[PDB]
Amino acid sequence: MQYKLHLHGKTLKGETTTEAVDAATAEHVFKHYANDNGVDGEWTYDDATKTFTVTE
Repeated sequence: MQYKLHLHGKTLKGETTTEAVDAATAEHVFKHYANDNGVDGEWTYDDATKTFTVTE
């Protein structure tokens, strides 16, 4: 299943996706991706849109 990530950092904004078995594991993948790209902030998830958000 596909899950989305919305990045809202001061130096990086946009969207990516990942294919994971469930949302909980998609979360950790995204959190790593955010971290490897210098985005550190508050995380929320919205199941209706299958979308994670990280905000700096």
